[PDB]
Amino acid sequence: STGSATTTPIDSLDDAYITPVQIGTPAQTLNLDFDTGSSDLWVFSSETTASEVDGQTIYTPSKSTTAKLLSGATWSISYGDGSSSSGDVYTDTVSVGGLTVTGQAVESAKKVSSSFTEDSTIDGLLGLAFSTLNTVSPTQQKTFFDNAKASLDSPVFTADLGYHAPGTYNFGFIDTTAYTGSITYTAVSTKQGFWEWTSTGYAVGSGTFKSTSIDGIADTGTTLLYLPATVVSAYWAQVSGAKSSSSVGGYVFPCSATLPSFTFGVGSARIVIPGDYIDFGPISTGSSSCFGGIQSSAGIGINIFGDVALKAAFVVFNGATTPTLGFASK
Ligand SMILES: NCc1ccc(C(F)(F)F)cc1
Repeated sequence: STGSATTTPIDSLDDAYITPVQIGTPAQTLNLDFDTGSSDLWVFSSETTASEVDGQTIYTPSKSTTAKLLSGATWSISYGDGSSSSGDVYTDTVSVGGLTVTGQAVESAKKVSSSFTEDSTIDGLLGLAFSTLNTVSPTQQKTFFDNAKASLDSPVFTADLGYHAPGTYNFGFIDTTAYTGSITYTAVSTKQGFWEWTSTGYAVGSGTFKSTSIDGIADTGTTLLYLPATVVSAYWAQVSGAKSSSSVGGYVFPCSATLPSFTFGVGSARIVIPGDYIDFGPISTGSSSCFGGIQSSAGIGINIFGDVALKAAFVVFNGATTPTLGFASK
């Protein structure tokens, strides 16, 4: 079997992408953020503290005939930006784009951080990293992808994120009309539970390609591209007037500047990120300083190939017994 679902930016800057997901019987449709950097499926629910909910659609397990409380199970998660949420666990039926899994763990948020509360467009997260990162205790739970794997035609899913436009998440097949050229596959390490891979180098604008190994993760749940300080400094040095700002918390640049592209290596292939993808607009309404889409990973401890990078490519998440990541131009 297969599934296919459209994913849509939540705002004009592509800060995140939401995909409709059907939970329960009869279906309750929630807009979830598909996150290849985490492994929990959690949703705002009828159990979320009422002051912590500001316009989100909530999952109501009492109205689902297929929902079963997973007795004793709890979950607690903290993201790399300091966001947090926690609660109890139901199992229910979950469908994405026609692909249905029965008995999927659905983690009902009793408490959510203020970050999620103030984002009315995101009803929850659907984690697509490896199940070793799932936070359910004492019985760790499997991701949606892991539960769907056996019934999928191929154990893959693909991310085709759009630039200021809708895109597609496909499960179980590779749409050969969605990319140009060939797909370049590269090895994945699962040792930290992420889709972790090694980029073969980079180039700034039309400069020479620097061959150098950049270890990092493929993370649809992270907006920006976080790379080592040396790479980020070489990028921003090509933008007139760019500087790292302590009060803003990263590199900013004059909104009047035009940005060079950024190229990253995948084995022998090259993925080019257009300079327009790196513009995240004014740091405040009316400001002439704009925020950069490429920032240093120094404070984070891991390099993150977020949406800025992934939306320049067609990306295959191959969950075969030896997992790989495939990249193609599009
Ligand atoms: N989008 C999920 C996510 C967020 C942060 C991290 C960090 F910071 F731990 F690398 C990993 C994964």
